[PDB]
Amino acid sequence: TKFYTDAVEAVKDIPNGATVLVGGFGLCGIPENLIGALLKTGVKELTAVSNNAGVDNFGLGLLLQSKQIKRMISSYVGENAEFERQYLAGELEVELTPQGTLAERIRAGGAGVPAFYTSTGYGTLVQEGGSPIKYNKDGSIAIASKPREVREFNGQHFILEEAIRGDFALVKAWKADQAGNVTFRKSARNFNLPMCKAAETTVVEVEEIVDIGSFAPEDIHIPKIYVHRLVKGEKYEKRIERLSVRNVRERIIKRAALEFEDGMYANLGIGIPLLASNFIMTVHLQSENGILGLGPYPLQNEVDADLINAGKETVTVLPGASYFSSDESFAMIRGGHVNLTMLGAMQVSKYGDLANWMIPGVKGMGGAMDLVSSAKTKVVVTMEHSAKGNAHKIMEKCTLPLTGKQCVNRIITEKAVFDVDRKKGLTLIELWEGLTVDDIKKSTGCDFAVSPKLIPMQQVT
Amino acid sequence: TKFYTDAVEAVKDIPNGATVLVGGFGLCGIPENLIGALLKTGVKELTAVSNNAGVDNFGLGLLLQSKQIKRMISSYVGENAEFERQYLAGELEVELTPQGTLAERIRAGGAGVPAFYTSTGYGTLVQEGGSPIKYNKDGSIAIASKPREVREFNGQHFILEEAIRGDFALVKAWKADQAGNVTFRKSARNFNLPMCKAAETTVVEVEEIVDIGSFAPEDIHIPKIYVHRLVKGEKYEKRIERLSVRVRERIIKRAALEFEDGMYANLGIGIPLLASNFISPNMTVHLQSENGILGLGPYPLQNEVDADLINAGKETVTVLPGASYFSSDESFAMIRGGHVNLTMLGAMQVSKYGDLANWMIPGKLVKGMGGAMDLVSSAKTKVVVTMEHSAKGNAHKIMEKCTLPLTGKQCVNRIITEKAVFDVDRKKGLTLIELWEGLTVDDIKKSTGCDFAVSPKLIPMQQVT
Ligand SMILES: [Cl-]
Repeated sequence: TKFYTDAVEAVKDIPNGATVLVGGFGLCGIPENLIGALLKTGVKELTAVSNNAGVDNFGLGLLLQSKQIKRMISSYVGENAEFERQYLAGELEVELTPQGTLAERIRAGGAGVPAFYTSTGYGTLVQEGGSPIKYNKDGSIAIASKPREVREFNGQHFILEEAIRGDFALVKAWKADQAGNVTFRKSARNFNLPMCKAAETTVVEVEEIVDIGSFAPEDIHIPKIYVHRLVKGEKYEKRIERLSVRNVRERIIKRAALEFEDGMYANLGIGIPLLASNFIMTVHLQSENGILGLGPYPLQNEVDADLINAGKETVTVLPGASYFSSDESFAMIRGGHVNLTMLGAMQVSKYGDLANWMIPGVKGMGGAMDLVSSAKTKVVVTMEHSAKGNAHKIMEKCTLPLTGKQCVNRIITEKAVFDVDRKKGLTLIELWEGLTVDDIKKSTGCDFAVSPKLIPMQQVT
Repeated sequence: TKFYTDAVEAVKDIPNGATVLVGGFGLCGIPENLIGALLKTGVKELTAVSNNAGVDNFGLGLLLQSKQIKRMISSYVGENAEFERQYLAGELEVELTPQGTLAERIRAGGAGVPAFYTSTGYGTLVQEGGSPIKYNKDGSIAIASKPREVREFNGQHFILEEAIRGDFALVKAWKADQAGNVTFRKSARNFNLPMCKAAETTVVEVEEIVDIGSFAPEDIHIPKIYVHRLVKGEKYEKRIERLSVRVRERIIKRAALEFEDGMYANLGIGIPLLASNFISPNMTVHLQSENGILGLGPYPLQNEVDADLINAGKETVTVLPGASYFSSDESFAMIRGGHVNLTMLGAMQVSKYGDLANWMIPGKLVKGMGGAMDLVSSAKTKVVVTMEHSAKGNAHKIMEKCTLPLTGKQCVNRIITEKAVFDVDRKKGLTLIELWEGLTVDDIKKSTGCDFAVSPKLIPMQQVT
């Protein structure tokens, strides 16, 4: 490891057109000093591999403001208006990549694995290709995504994804020792850790340099072999994107709450599912940005920029919580270790296809495709029954882009609960009291079985 | 996590024929109490996925003695004569699996990845098929391995490997908290960590159970989500397989000059490791160990000996300041990714274009390849062979084509013997660059099984000071 005092000296040899991996999830664990140094060098035409686009004026957004980025590879690019303008104008190329795929592709690039198979994205636009990566200024398509190859293993379909490597990685960490060993704080680890292993030249900024021996050797998150250049960051702003401090929907929330079992591991999406946790039993909440054991929103003095949920909100953790990297988080999710994934949806098909990431009128799929990728995890959709004008949301075939094929196991609406089977279809198992089966029939765009043991829809006390 | 007070209760439902992942590297980080519990249940016809099989009379070796294992999936037999015997005799099935492949296939099994590509094993019996899985009584092959698919990426050839999962995993860890989070000590982590993630039911034995809060949340090695059953081990013997307590010299003193300041190196048993003793205090070289250590130091004094800290040769070792520990999947990610600068190792044969044979002699040496196929798998890592020039009877070790099974094709960059140093080009062959003083080129021609170029700048063989 070579130590630098001046962040610019550490990045001055990045050539124009370089591929650069940039750590962070939202504004959590972003290499703000190294980004600042690139603003000074003015290096341009970059391909940035970055999970998100920061915000307009921070993180990766700063490099968009200066027009130093040509292309991005990312999983979710919302909350950045500059990004949107450039992309729509044909000034920016963008490959939206499932978050778990992004993490594993980066890992593969550090591990000597050129390609691997994953369930994530099978049956979606990721597999099919053809999505706009770049527009022209007149609104025509300049560059479209390529398909992914499909192969069956053990009776299930998977797609082939290839390793990502960079010329450089810009990584944020918490502490380094004088040998160059590095550690990460709370949920700021995320993509920083795997990105440390996947570039020709890795540049790490830390908040503090400590004596050799300050770490237990077992608790070094990134060994020095991966840390080519190290700089102590001059300034840390501790910016917080979303400061979070402590009837149709309530009906859904109060039924969704009854899906929780004692000892359960769950991942809860933004909105109704997370609100359902307030009504919970020991239930361990997982966060795809690398947390197990999420707790309630903080009191003001518990607020910490290094600890957010997947919705980018400030959060807390409970006793016996753990933190881990984005590649590890999605290994946990893709391997079916989470018992229950609960999420919102725009549409669900008769056999359990899910559309919940794109409305043709673009932000990216985030971790949604990974979350529904394993048959071992129960996937429960919580949504209002029908859209505007009693337009069907549950129907024969989705009309909106798929998150996953045949992946939903249960649907909870304000009117009904359905069990879903890939081969057998839908079964109505609960019915909001007062409603009839014919009411459900009129608000549902496909047939369903009615359970002999049908009951009024349950509500958490 | 479900907690148990009796190890047998934790494992009573393993059925005959089950596939069981078993933690450990030699005798380091082995689940000795869970192995004891299986001795009591008598479960049989197992397929045991484990790097090694302990020693004859400890670790997984105990389950070979009791004939409870049908097939081993392993990287190296090591110093277990009974393992070696049962395999050669046709009593035991063994899939000799490159150690980094083993580790990655297990990781894949926990991570939702059914298959992936690796260069490890390309151009060898692993890729080609024909690795003996079961022998006949007469030494012919009853069951041969099947070929692995080959695919080219980025101008290099790779092979397809498939995920490994178990019905059960038997894992040794150091501490668990009352929530079921688990940590590992020193180099006892090895395969235990990825095996935790890759079975239908994971059973972890620990030395201590501690309060929730005993761990920093950043420093939990295996989060509780992976730990289905937890027991505190009743007995820990802290056994040590190999107590190492603090012309060949010519090879060692030349090999010592391969070291550069700042270098990361992986040094094989024997000559390469002995060369590290001649590294100047003015130079910084960091030694990596494939069982999950970075920063190996000298052999320990008695009071420094620790059963949780051994090198790849299974010798008790120490570490230097600023060392780190990591799992076997991470260790081989480090190696296959080309992060190590120098791999130095011995060989039985090397071809003129850099093919290496160092793992098998049909009907004689059948212990496995360990991590050697992985260690020579990256074009970013320099590979130096250190070996005696000729074999018994002046039989050639350097030749046009190896006669023994390959560890790797066109992977060696330099050969150091007591007589010569050769640079190796995969297209142009060998160039004699140094010659031991007193020897002539004809001396080399007589003791070498192929032709070679002689450098215009040939110098006498150098020796470290
Ligand atoms: Cl070994």
